[PDB]
Amino acid sequence: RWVPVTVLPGCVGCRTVAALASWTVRDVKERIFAETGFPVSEQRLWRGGRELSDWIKIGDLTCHLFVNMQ
Repeated sequence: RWVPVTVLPGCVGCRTVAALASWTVRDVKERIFAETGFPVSEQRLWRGGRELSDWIKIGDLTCHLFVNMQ
């Protein structure tokens, strides 16, 4: 059985947030903005090589969630 293993060379500036399943992607962005001052409008969340639309619920994605902000 296959298990894809992503190795992070260190994890500087990595941030972990406590989402509920009922949150959406836009919800995460808002949470990120509230904590870093990094504008929601400029955030692009990606998960395994695909960008995540604002309206996707987080619970629909799952279990530790990893999203890349590119």
